[PDB]
Amino acid sequence: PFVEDWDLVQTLGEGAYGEVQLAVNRVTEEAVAVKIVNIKKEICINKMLNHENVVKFYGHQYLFLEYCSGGELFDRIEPDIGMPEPDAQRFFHQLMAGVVYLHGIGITHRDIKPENLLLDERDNLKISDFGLATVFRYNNRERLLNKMCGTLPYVAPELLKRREFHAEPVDVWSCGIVLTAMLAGELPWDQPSDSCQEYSDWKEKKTYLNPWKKIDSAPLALLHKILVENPSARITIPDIKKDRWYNKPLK
Ligand SMILES: CCOC(=O)c1cnc2[nH]nc(-c3cccc(C#N)c3)c2c1N1CCO[C@H](CN)C1
Repeated sequence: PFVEDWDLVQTLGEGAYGEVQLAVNRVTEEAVAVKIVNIKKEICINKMLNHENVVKFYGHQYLFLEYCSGGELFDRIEPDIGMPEPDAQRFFHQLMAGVVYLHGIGITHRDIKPENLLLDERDNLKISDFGLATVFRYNNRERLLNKMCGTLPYVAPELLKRREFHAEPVDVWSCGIVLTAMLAGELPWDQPSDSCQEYSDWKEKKTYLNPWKKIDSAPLALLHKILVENPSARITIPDIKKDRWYNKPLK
């Protein structure tokens, strides 16, 4: 008996998606994260998702999600430094795996940032929080997006200037920003607009300035392909997996 019973142990973190608590099983001592609260969409989308690099959904207001004891990728990033290139590559590999999966089933997260990339006990990356996620492909038919979603430093430039835009390049772009944050310990701009000096400098290719200065030429080459303003000219994920740094053996 008693297997259905969980003890709430500590609050893990907040949100206007709701407060999150740590549940531990009375009997099995298994640990899950319980969300405390649109909300029907998050639950619907969670039910589609099964992948090593996506936070696991257990059931259900109470949402039952995989507990990631490693915390946030955000906390493995030393300010102004970043992290060791090999760790960044590994994390990036796992992020790509997760995003390839999501896009595979026609779902875009829309808010990819280190705070939403959690780590398990073995430091495997898991994409978290699908409260802003939406379907972009259904019955093999793509639907453009038009609603502003996400976080300014991470959003693609077309999202600020276009009425409609493809969902996938947006996720690729924010992944690029994450890669940057991982290798330099800083975000390049407040937002990708032409009134942002930093973004202007990047478009003019002044990579002798931070954060690009702190980034090796190989990863920077990849970033040169990801952070392209025109979403049509931007590298897709299949080609990211052919990039030289992506395939560079690192220790
Ligand atoms: C070790 C502590 O880390 C956490 O706080 C944490 C652990 N496991 C989690 N699984 N799912 C979440 C999570 C977080 C935020 C939103 C949603 C949704 N929907 C799920 C989670 C953890 N978060 C708890 C709240 O604060 C952090 C936000 N990423 C981490």
